[PDB]
Formats: sequence, C-alpha cells, structure tokens
Amino acid sequence: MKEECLREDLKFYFMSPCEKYRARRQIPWKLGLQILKIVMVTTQLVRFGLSNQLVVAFKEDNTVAFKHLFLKGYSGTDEDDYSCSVYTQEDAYESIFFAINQYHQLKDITLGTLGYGENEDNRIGLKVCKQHYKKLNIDNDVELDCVQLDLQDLSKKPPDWKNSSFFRLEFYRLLQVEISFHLKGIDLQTIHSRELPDCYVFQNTIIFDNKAHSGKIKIYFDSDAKIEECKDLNIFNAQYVLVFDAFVIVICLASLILCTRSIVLALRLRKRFLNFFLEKYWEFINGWYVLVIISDLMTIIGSILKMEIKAKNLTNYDLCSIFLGTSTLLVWVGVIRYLGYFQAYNVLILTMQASLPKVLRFCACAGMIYLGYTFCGWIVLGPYHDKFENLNTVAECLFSLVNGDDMFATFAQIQQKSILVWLFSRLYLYSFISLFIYMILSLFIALITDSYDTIKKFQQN
Amino acid sequence: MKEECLREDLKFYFMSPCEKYRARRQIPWKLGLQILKIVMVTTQLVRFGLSNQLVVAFKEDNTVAFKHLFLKGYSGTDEDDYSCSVYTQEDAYESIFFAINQYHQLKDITLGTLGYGENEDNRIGLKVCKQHYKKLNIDNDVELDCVQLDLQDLSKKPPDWKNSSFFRLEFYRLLQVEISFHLKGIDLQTIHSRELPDCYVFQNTIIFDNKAHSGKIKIYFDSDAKIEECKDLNIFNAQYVLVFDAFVIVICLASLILCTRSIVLALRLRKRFLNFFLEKYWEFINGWYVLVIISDLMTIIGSILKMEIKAKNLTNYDLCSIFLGTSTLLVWVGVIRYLGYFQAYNVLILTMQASLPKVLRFCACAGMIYLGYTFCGWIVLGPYHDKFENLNTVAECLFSLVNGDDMFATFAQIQQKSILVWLFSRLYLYSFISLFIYMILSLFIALITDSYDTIKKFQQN
Amino acid sequence: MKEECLREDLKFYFMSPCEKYRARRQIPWKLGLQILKIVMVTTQLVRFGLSNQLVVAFKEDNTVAFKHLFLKGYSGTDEDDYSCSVYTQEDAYESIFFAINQYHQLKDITLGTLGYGENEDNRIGLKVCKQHYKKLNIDNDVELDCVQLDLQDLSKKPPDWKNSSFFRLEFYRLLQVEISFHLKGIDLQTIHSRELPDCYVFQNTIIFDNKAHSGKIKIYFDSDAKIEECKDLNIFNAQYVLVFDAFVIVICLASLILCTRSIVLALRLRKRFLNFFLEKYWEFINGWYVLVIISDLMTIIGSILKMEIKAKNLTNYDLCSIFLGTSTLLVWVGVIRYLGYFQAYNVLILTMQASLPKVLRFCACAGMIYLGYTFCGWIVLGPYHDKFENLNTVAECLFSLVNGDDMFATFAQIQQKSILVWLFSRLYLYSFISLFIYMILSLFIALITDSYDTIKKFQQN
Amino acid sequence: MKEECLREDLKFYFMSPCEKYRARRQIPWKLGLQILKIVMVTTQLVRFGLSNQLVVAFKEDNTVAFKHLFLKGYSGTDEDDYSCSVYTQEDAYESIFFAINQYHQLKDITLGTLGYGENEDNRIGLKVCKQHYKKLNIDNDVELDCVQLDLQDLSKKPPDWKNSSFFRLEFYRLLQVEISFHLKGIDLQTIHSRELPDCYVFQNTIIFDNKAHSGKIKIYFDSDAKIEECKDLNIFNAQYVLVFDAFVIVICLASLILCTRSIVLALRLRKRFLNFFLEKYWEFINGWYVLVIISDLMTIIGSILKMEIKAKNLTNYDLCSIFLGTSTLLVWVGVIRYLGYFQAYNVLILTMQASLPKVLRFCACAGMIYLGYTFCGWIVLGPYHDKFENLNTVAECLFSLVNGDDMFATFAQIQQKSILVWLFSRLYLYSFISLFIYMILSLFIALITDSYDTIKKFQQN
Repeated sequence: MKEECLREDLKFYFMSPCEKYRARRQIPWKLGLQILKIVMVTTQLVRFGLSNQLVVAFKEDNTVAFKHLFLKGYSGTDEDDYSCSVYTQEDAYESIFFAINQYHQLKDITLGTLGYGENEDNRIGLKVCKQHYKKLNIDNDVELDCVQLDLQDLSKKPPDWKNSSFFRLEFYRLLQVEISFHLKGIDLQTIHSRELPDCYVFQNTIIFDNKAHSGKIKIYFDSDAKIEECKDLNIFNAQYVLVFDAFVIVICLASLILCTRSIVLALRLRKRFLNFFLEKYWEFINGWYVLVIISDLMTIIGSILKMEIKAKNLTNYDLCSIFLGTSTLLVWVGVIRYLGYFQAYNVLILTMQASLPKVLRFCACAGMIYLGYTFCGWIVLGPYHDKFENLNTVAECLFSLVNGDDMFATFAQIQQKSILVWLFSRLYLYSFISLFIYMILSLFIALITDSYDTIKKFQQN
Repeated sequence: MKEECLREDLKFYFMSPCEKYRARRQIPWKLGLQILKIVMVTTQLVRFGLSNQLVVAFKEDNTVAFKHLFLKGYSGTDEDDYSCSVYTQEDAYESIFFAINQYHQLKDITLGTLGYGENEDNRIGLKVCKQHYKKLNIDNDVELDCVQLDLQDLSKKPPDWKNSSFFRLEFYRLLQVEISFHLKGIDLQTIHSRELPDCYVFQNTIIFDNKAHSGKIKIYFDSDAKIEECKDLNIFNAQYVLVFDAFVIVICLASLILCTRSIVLALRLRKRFLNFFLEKYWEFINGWYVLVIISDLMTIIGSILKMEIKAKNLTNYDLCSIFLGTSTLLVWVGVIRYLGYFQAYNVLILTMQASLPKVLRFCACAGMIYLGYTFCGWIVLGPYHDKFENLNTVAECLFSLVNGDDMFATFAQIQQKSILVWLFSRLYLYSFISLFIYMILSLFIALITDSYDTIKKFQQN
Repeated sequence: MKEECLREDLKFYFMSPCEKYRARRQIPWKLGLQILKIVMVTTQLVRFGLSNQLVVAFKEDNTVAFKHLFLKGYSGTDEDDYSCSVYTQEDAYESIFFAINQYHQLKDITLGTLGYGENEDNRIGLKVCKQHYKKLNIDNDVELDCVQLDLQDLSKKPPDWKNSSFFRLEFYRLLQVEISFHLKGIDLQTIHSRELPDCYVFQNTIIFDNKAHSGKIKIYFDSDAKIEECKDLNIFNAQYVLVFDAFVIVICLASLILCTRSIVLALRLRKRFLNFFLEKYWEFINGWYVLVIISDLMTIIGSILKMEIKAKNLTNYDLCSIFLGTSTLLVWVGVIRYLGYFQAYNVLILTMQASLPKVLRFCACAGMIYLGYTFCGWIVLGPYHDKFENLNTVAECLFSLVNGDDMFATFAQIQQKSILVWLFSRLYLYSFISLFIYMILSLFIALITDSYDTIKKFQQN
Repeated sequence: MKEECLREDLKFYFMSPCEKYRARRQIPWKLGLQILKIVMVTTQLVRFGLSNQLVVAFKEDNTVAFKHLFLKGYSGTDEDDYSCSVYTQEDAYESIFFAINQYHQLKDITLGTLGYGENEDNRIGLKVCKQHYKKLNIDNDVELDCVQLDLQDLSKKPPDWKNSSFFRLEFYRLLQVEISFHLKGIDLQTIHSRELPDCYVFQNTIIFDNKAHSGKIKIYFDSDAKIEECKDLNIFNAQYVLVFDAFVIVICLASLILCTRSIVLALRLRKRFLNFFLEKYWEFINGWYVLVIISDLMTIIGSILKMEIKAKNLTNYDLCSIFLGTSTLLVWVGVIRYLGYFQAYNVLILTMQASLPKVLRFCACAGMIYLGYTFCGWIVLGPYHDKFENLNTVAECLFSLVNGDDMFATFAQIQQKSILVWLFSRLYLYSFISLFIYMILSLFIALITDSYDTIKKFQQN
C-alpha cells in the first residue's frame, strides 16, 4: 500500500490547517506562532515609532529655534533646501555679523536649556572659514582662510573682529563662508518620568554659498545632533526594550526553521509523486512561505539594527525603520494565506495569478509610450514647468495625470510668453491624457476584469 | 378554512401599502405619519442649525477680536493648535507685558460692548501664574507662584508690577505662564428684534507654554463663553420652540409604538406559517422598521437634549447635533422603503443585499494589505512626510490615494536629502497605488456589477 | 390611391434631409439657415464677449486702484466679501481719517485720468454718515447724523473737521460709518482708435460696519460705475452692431416660422395615419424642433436686450449674456440632429433615451440618501468645517466627494479638539464615500452601459 | 513556378524578423540599427537637456537677482506677467529713482561678477525714454522724449538729473517709461573645469506701463542675455558634441534609406499579388515605417538645429528641443513594432485599430456639446471666474472637470453677489459634470472595451 501512503500524504498536503487537525490530529504551530508574530511585530513597530517620534520632534524643534536665533530675517519657512538668501553685499555682511553677534549673546536670547559646547580642540569659540579663488586674474585653486573667534574676543566691549581684514569678503572671487559652532542641550521633557534626562550636542554650520556666482548667496543651516552623556546635571528600561526585541527574534527564528522545514519537505513530496507518475502513466512550491522567510529575515535584521541603535545611542533609524516597516507589511500580507483556503476569500489572489501574465505583457507596450512621453516632456516643458523639471518629476506628474490629478494646474502652469512651447504643451498634454487614460486604462481594467470573470466561472463549474 | 385565513393574511402581509388599502380598506397611518416625521424633523434640524450658527458666529468673532487685542504681533491666522510663538527671552517678555497692558487699557481699545467681569473671588483684576521646576540642580517638583494684579495696581501711573520679582522668569526652569481674566459682553445684534439681548461672560486664558524646552514658547489663547443674565441693561419664543420639540417627540413616540406593533405581529405571523409548513410538508423580519425605531429613539433623545440645552442656557450642541443629524439622515434613508415595493425602484437595495456577502469577504483580504501599508508608511515616511505623521493620517492619505487624490503632492512632498528613504517612498507609493487602485478597485466594482447583473436577470425571468 | 399618398408621405417624413432632396427634389432651407444661425450666433457671442470683457476690465482695475488709494493698509486681496477689517478704536479712526485725507489729495495721488465728480446736489465734496443706537441705556431707534465735507473745508490749512464733534464715534452704540463721494474717469485706452473716448462716473462708498458688535469693524468698498457723456474733452460703429443684431433676429425669426410649420404639419400627418390605422386594423413629435424654437426665442430676447443695453449705455450684461450663451449652447447641441439620421452617429442619443427612465428611477433612491447626508453634515460638521458651513456648500462638497475631489483636505480639515465630532466626521465621511462612490456609481454606470448594450444589439439585429 | 515564387515571397513578407532569419538567413539591420537609434537619440537628448538646463539656470538666477537689485520693494515673486505695480504718483517716482540710483551703485550692491556693459553707441550709461500723448486737450500722436544718463552725470555728488524737466511725468498723458542698460557677466561656475568661462551680456529693460490708464502702473522687467566673447579675462569639447551629432545623423539617414526601400518594395509586392488575384479569381502599407521616416526626419532636423545653435552660440532651444523630444517619443513608440508580431503583445494596437472608427464617430457628437458648453461658460462665467476667463482656459477647465479635477474649487470660486449668475453657474456645472462624465465617459470606455472584446474573441477563434 505504498500508493495508499503516497495518496494519503498528498491528501494531507492540500487540506486546510483546520482539516490537518482532523486528518492527523496535530497542533498547528505555524498558525499560532504566526499570530504571535503579527501581534509582537506590530507592538514593536508602534513602540519604536513613538520613541523615535519623540527624538525627531526634539531635534527638529531645536533646529527651528536655531534658525530663528541665528538667521537674520528668517520668515519661519525654508525658501528651498536652503533657508535664506541675500542679493546685496550689505545684506550678506549683515547676515554674517548677525549670526556671530547672536552666538555671542546666546545666554540672553535662548528660551531653552542651551549652553556653549566645545570643538575637537576643546575650546569655547566660533570658527569662520571663507573660500576664495586665488588671484579678472583669478586661478582655479581655492584659497581657504579660517579664523577662530573665542568668546573672550567676541566679548571685548570695543570689538575688534568686525574691523579685521578677514571679513573684507571680495565677492567676485568668493565661493562660500562657513560659521561653525557647538551647543549643548538638555531634554527636560523627559525628567517628568524619574530618570537622568538626555543630553544633546549640536554641530551647527551656517554656509553662505555662492558657488553659482549668479548674484544670490544661498544660506544653509544644518544642525547635527548627537546624544552625549550628562556630565553636569543633578536631578535631585533599556533592559526591557532589549528583551522584547530578543523575544521577537526568537519567534521569528522559530518561524524560519518551521517554514524552511516545510519547503524542504514539500520538495521531497513532489519527488515521490513525480517518480510514481512516470511509473504508472508548482502546486508543491508555496510562495507564501517564501514571503514568510523574507519577513522573518527582515524582522531579525531590523531588531538587531534597533538593538545596536539603542546600545550605542544612535539617532538615525532610516534603515531600521525600513526593515521593521517592510517586515510588518509582509506579516499583515501573509495573514491572507490563512484565509486563502476558504472557498470565497481567495478571489483576489486567484485573479492576481490569472492577470499577472497578461498585465505584464500589456505594461510593456504602455511602458514604451510612457518613457517616450517622459523624455519628450522633460526636454520640452522642463525649462518652463516645475512638474517637468527632472525626469523623475516628469514620471510622477505623468503617473498622477493618468490617475487624473492636478490636470488644470498642469495645463495652466505653462506661460504663453513662448507660443511654440505653449502650443506644444497643449498638444502633448491632451494626447497623453486622452490616449493613456482612456485607451490604456480601459484595456488594463478590462484585462483584470476578464481574468476575474474566468476565475469565477471555474469556481462555478 | 383556517388555511384560507392564513394564506389570505400572508397575501396581506406582502402587498404594497397602496394595495393594503384595497385588500382591507384601511388608512395607512405609518405612511402619513412618516411623511409628517420627515417634514417636522427637517424643520427642527434647520431651525436648530440656524440658531446655533448665530451663537457660534458671535463666540468665534469675539475670540478672534480677543486674539488681536491681546496677542502681540498676531497675524490673524493660528500657526497651529497654538496661536503664536516666540523664540527669544525678550519676545516672551514683550508678549506677556503686552497682554497685561492691553488688559489694562481695554475700555479704549475694544470696538465692542465689552467690560470687566469678575472672578470667583468677585474682584476685577488679572491673575498671572508661573510654573517652575524647583531648584542644573533642578527637582521634579513644580513650584506654582501666582499673583493677582487688580486694575488699581495696573492703573498706577508709575507702575510697579513690571519691576516686581514675579516677572523675572528663569527660562531654563520654566514650564508655562498663565494669564487669566474675565470679560463681559452683550450681543447687540439681537436687539433689532424687540427683546432683552444675550449677555455673555468670557473666561480668557493665555498660556505661554514651553513644556518641550526646545527653544520655542507656544502661546495658546482659549476663550470659554457662557450666557449669563443681563444684570445691568435697559433696552428702553422659548415657549414656541419647546412645544414644537414636544410635537416632534409625540410624532416619533407614536411611530415607535406602531412600528414595534408590526415587528411583534410579524413574528406571530411567521410562527403561524412555520407551524403549518411542518404540518403539511427573514421575509418576516423587516430591517427597515428596525431603522425606523432607531431613528425615533435618536430623535427623541436629540429633542430632549435640545430642550435641556435651551432650558438651562447651554452653548455646546455637539451631542444634540449628532443625534438630530443622524436621525434626519435615517429618516430620509427610510423614505426609500416607500419606493421599494415599486417594480423598478429597488435595484439599489437588491444589489446591496446581493453584494454584501461578497463585498465583505473581499474587504477582508484588502484590509490586511491596507493595514500593512499603513503601518509601513507610518514607520518609514512618518518622520519625513506630513501626510504620514500619525496612523490615522496615514489611513486617510491611503484612502484618498485609492480614490486618486493629491497623488503628485504626496509624491513630491518627500525631500531627497535621504536617498534611502526617498527610494523607499517611491517604491512604496507606486506599489500601493498600482496594486490597490487597479487590481482591488477593479475586483470590487466587478463584484458589485455582477451582483447587479444577477439581480436584473431574476427580475427579467 | 389615397393609401398610396398617405404611405408615400409617411416615407417622406422619416428620410434624411439629403434623401428628401431625392424623393421630392426640394431645397433644405432648414439646414442652410441653421448653419447660418450657428455661424452668426457664435460671431455675435464672441464679439459681445470681447467688448464686455474690455468694459469689465476697466471697471475692475479702477476699483482695485480705488481700494489701494482709500483703504489704509490694503494688502491687495480682499479678506472676504469685505475688503479690510480693524479691531482697535484707534485703527478705525486712522482708517476713516486716511480715507478722508486721501480724498482731499486725489489730484496728487492718482495715476490716472481721474477727477472730482458731483453729487445730486451738484457740489464737489464728501459725505460722512454715522448710525448710532439712541441713548447700557440704549434704544432700538437708530439715529442718523450726516455731514458734508466740501473740498474748501478739507483744504483749510489748519483743518477743523478732525476736531469736530461728529468724529467722536462712541463704538458701543455704533452700527456703521459711511463715506460717499463721486469721481469722474476717462477711458484713454480707446482713443488709439479715432473716437471720442468713454467717460465714466464712479459712485464710491466706504462702509465701516460693526452690525455684529463682536469687536471687528468690517470695511466694505463698493464702486458703482456708469458711462456718462464727455462734457469736457477735446481729442484734437453702434450702427454696425445694431444691424448685425437685426440680421441675427431675422435669421432666428425665420427659423421659428419654419420649425413651427413642421411641428403643426407633423401633427396633421399623425392624424391622417391614426385615422387610417383605426380603419384598416411620438415618432411624429420632434423634440429637436422644440429645442430649436427655444433657442430662437432666447436668441431674439438676448439680441433685443443687447440692443437695449447699447442704446442706453448700460454696463450690466448678466441677463443678456445668459440668454446669448444658452442660445449658443442649444444651437451647437441642435447641430447633432443633422448627424442623428446617420447610421453610426446616433448611439449617444439612443442610449440617453433608453437610460433616462431607469436613470431617473435610480436617482430617486440615491437622492434621499444624498439629502439625508447633506442635512447631517451641515448640522454636525457645519460649525467645524468650511466645506460644510452652508447647505449648498455641503451639497457641492458631497458631489465633489462622489467625484473623488479634495478627499484628503476634507478629512484633514476637521480639528481633533472635539473628539466626538472628530469621530463622527470620520464615520460620516467613510460611510458616504464608500456607499455612494462604490455602490451607487457602479449601479449608475452599469445601468447606462446596459442601456447602451441594448441599443447596440437592436442595431445589429 | 511563378506562383510558387509569389506565394513564397508573400510568406516571407509577413513573418517575424526572427523568422525572416530562418526563411532566408539574412541579418536584420533594421532592428539592430533601430536599437542603435534608440540608445544614441536618448543619449543625445539627455546630454542636450543637461547642458541647456545649466544655461537656463544661470540666466534665470541672474534675472531674479536683477529684479531684486532694481525693482523697489520686490517681494520675490511676480504678481503677474509683470513684476511690480504702483498706484500712487509718488510710488512711481520712488521706483524710477530707485532703479536709476541702484544702477549708479551697481559695483557696491551686486553679489556677482557683474560689470557695466556698452550700448550700440559704445558708451557706459543709462537711457530713460518716456512716451506721452501730445497736448483734456490731448492728441492721438505719441511724443517720445529720451535722455542718456552717463555714469559721470549720475556720479556727480550734487546730482542734477533728479531735478531736470525730463522727470516731471504728467501722468494723465503718460503711456510708459523705459529704462534700458547693459550689463556684462561671467559664468564662474564653469571654471572648475579647466576652460575659458562663458561671458554674457544682459540687455535689461524696465517698463513702467500705464497703457490702460486705470490707476495702476505695471512694472515689467525683461533681461535678454546673449553669450559674447571674453575680451578681458585671464584664468591663469565642441568638436566632440559635433561628431556625436554627426553620428546620430548618419544612423538616422541610413534608417531613412532602409525604410524607404521597404515601403517602395512593399508596394511592388502588392502589385504582383493584385495582378494575380484578378487573373485566377493595406496589409502591404506599413504605417510603422511611415512613423520611422518622420522620426528620422525630425531627428536630422533637430541635430542640424542643435549643431547650428552651438556653432554660433545661441541660447534659444525651443524649436530644437521640440524636434529632439518628439523624435525620441516616436522612437520609443516605434519600439512597439518589434513586439507587435508577438502573439500576446499586440492587444493594445489591435484594440486601437478596432476602436478608432467608433471612437472618432462618438467624439463628433460629444465635441458639439463640449463646444457649446465652452462658449456658454466663457460668455457667462468669464467675468466672474478665473477658470473661465479665456476660451482655451474654459476648454482646459471643462476637460479637467470631465476628468474630475478641482470640482469643489470650481463650484466655490463663484461669488454669490450676483444671484442670477450664481444660479446659472450651479445649473451649468451640474449639467456638464453629470452629462459628460457619467453618460459620455461610460459610452466611450464601453466602446473601447467592446472593441477590445471583439479583438480577443478573434484571437481565441
């Protein structure tokens, strides 16, 4: 009865986990442990999110306060990736001297627990560095002159730094001016929970940048904040965030072992049935377990990166957040496997499998037209439209137009000063919107719907 | 002929109310009284809306005028949930002293019928309360020091309060400063209808809040207005809004009794027919009457809450407005029952009943993907996007993206300073929009349309 | 052969106008004359539009210049239906005195061909009128005190009007202050075409309005411009716009006579065929000619109103523009009749006729839900959302939401200060969007498409 | 066996290029050379785009700096096509004198490598030209008075030009005032790549324009920048962009010869088969090759225009960019031909061919309604809505409304001051949106989908 054994095993392989508890009466660990994964991974993600939100909020608020304190005539919103700009030789001098003078008077201007930090040389002071082209008769070599203005020099009642030869900034040869200083802060919004609060160090840099030499000096403010140790503080669990992460690793490591077992054992079952079929005369490979394995790997990597982040007091979580969020997404998506055996919960996945070939084939022809339109729009409307300035911006604009978004602003944001470009823009926009939206969206939704219809008629036969 | 009786009663149960006037020639109270409900409930809602609009408008305009009078350099729009903000120790002093000095000179600055009210202690004056951390060497206990500045102290020509030790606000230990005062107003826009006008009392509080200790002091203005009695006024129907509400209660109470009778009597008819069916060999439960009962209950509760609100002169109608509006919505929706027997007016409800199982089953699988995307987007794009800052904001953004709204702003509002987060954002957004919109919306509309098609072919057979 | 005659006439009645030129070889006046109508009506509309655009542009630019000249601290954009606002008793005095002083110095401030006009009393001067409640101890009777400030009084070097008792404006009793004056302008942008240019008279009124008595005085500027005769001008065809209008009237009057003939003669043909059908054993009423008759009537009324407007030099064209535009719309729509006989150009009208019953029946049930949602949203979200402030605004917002517009701004523009209203808003918005968009739009498009399918299968059989 | 030869040739004509390598074993030049075209044309377009982006960026930044330097009280954003505006006779004088005085002090105000250029007369100076109506008693002849203010006149310490009779600008007769000057710049952002940098000359013109005579003087700033030769510069490949363009011309010229050969030879094959068919008893014309020929012609013209642009140092690329972008679009679109023989990659083109007749016929009837609505909306809502101001703006707004864009802003941007126009606007907007979106989009998508269905059933039979 080896054929009996083989066919009974094949019957066991395809029955629902509920039915696998009737065929052989065994506990479904790969379902309870997966529910545990969902719960624990979601809790970990939410708690990580809340904590890093607090840290990011503190850093951003301090940066905004720094910009108000040190940038002259700062509205409150950044003009661009740069914060301020100046167009006159006297406005630039005013901005530079304002920054230096506001540094000099920090203790009487700041509304927070700020102080004077220390550079690598361990001195409380300010560094100003200018870059010029060496000398109409200019060379390509950049001269770099730096000065270190200490608080005792700045404090001098008849100040001398203002009349020094360093601050005579020939502007036709000037590339940039940098002001760098260090500040120490204390997060007092944590002390309400009995603890030693977090101490920060801010590496603040102000760049007055005219690399373009086009009349505008762009002013950049960058603050790099790191958590240091509170060396001067007297206020009259990391352990329990490292054991919860260890638990998540344990659950995910177990799920990797169970799922890898199934994938290996499923392949052996296919071998046993293929050999018989050749003797007498994909439904074996489960891609959901391939998804679970990737989820587990990403969760383990994210938990390890998060433990490393907390252990050495880091403040950059972009990679760890990406791993944790993608793992949580994949966990919630893999929940669908435990509703897919159900007789009326699988229309979506079946339709996706049906569609995928036809959908991919369709997107090839539409992709070529989309790429041609992207290149044409970037080359023609790029100088005259801000939704067509960069190739990725053109792609995003075209995708949104296919989804019918900002169609009137896109039409109306082109100026009629050039009539040729305006006419071309009208022709371009009406040809893409018409062609793409109507024809291509019709034929794409129609393919999906006919795949869904084919899936439902098999279900009904 | 007991079977004759039973089958005649079953014929009576399913015929249209117009036909029930031919089978047994009886008045359809449950239709005329329902039309009366529609008319009267809509009139009540509209009149309530107009009156509470007038009251809310007065209160909001007074609040805006208060903000202009007392907040220094107030643009006219709130920055956030807070009204103003300051970043310098001298700006905060200027704001505080400006508020106190503008209170001192209210009679010569206000453009309205304002006056000086009285606190619980029954004295015309101003209260300033500061909160500090008790003392670098700070404790967790918050010291609370308050002063009461009366108009006679403020009026003193060489004022002394400005140089007092209370207003030396150490800012590294400061949590918040509160200014509280009372003002009395008169609504003169009502006197044009011969009456004694409405007298208001405003509990105004200004909070200079730096609980974050991040360099910015947020300034909150809150005005709590209550209607008092006009004790000093000589200007040379509540009854008819309490009898109209009583009429609405009477009509709704009658409708509850009639509809509860039907539901009970319908169950008895089912018993009489089930017993026979077992002898010889839901269409009895009406969910529209279950909706009418809830409508009547909500209308009665709303009318009682509104009568209570007017009787003790309250100015908060959120709960009463919710009850009245939901009752009106349900009344207009239950109007459809009296068009559902019609042979060609019922396609919508029949399609809803057909779809509901399949639609609910479909939304289970799509819901898991939606939740995973919500968590992933909040954890990754939350620090760098304002449409992903909170989990409910992520949900709203994703729902709007499924409906194709603000797709280019969502794509373009992420800064390319971090290239990893930017690339992940692009992948995330294109995967959700593509997957969800195209596949899921196709399969959802297709299910609804096939349910509609099945409903129409039964109608045609 | 009376039956031969009748059936030949019935054959003649339904053949295309091209075929009517073969059956009986007669000129199709009702086609050439209709093409003439299209051309001439469109030319008339375009020319009217251009001329009234010029006039409106002049008037609006003068109004904007008046607002800048006379409104103190005018940004350039109106805050609301009012232009400016003030919150202090000194700001209102400053605004009033600024308006009067800028009137006094008009000849040295204006950048145009402006001058001092004359009131009904024929005096160059300024009128200031204040309204107070007659006198805490205020009455309901409004006292109206007016003063007339002539340029000779204003010109006096030690002015006296500023210290007069008229400008002591008790603000707790004040309703409004009005400043009225007359200015004369000349449109010099017309003189470049040899003519006597257009002379205007501006009735300017500035209202400082505090009818609400809520602390804000709203400032309204209204300028009423009329074209007068140039009595003082020496610059070193109405006939041909009144004969073109007469031609349009003639063409439209002829079309009314021809189309009324057909409608009458068509009814006689129906009588002759109905009588025979009863003897032996709508396709007669043409609704396109009913549309042509309305088009002709509206065109004649619009042309007469436009001739009247030009004849007495009026500057309000809202009614005439409405008539002309609707007539042009209906003319272009009635062009479709002369493509409807074509065998493959009539799918749209046939589908509309098929759908209309079912579409109307469907919109009845959806209309009740829409009205209930409108009332609920206005009553609940009205105080807290500006897209739900008025009932028509609620209707517009709901219609746009059904069309998927501004869904994220609608979700996010509700403040979470009230949690009950916020939760209700979320439930409300997700229930309408879901229900209406998905189910109702599906069932509406499906009805239209099935009507189109039924129309095409008859065409194919 | 001439029939054998003919039928073998006809078999050869329709087999895929891969199969043409089996039938006769020949190299497919028209595929490899087309891939070369794709690669080389895309590289040329991208490189052209990057270079012209750099040039345009420099010119725009210099223009923005010029506006800040010379326009008094310049916010930073243009109000309209004009930059600034003034409403007072003293504001215009201030602006004019500010422009002249900022020109006088350019060397101490500019943040860049700017200098004083020279006019055609070869003198460093400023030209001011005013236009007046010759003289209430004004004539139609425009007097033109000009002055030339040289730096030596401007430099005079007790300046005299300010009190000259030229700057007494009677404003009721004034048409415009022009200030023209020349500046020389150097692009130093190029020197970092060892080269002689680019030298520019700016023809700057400031027009204070009151042609409307409506109280506002519009201020226009226009800067015309051309690349001159660096005559005064000592900084201590065009060849390789002209050989890459020549290569692109060579590849495109070869593709024209090959494709023209096929089109001619295909016609001969049709003749040989038509003659036989008549003896015994479009699939010959390839429109893809007609597209390739146009692509090649446009690419050659664009490359020649770009070589001409670089050869004489031009800075206008609108025509060349249009040619290059359209050629690249058409190249990427013609890539689809080499996926069209594939058995499941041609659904899109087949559906387009099927649909096109029906789609064109449908758009005729919808076009008439669209044109009527456009005219009606422009004539009625034009004075009161900025999305209906011009006929093309009306068309764009209506197209976006059909695509469901900005529906609430369109509804809400009409003011209720005129109730007739407001009611008409509501009726107009709800009738177009309803009719067009629902009915017309349904019938258009339905036609496309039924064409797709007919194409798929032939494929399956």
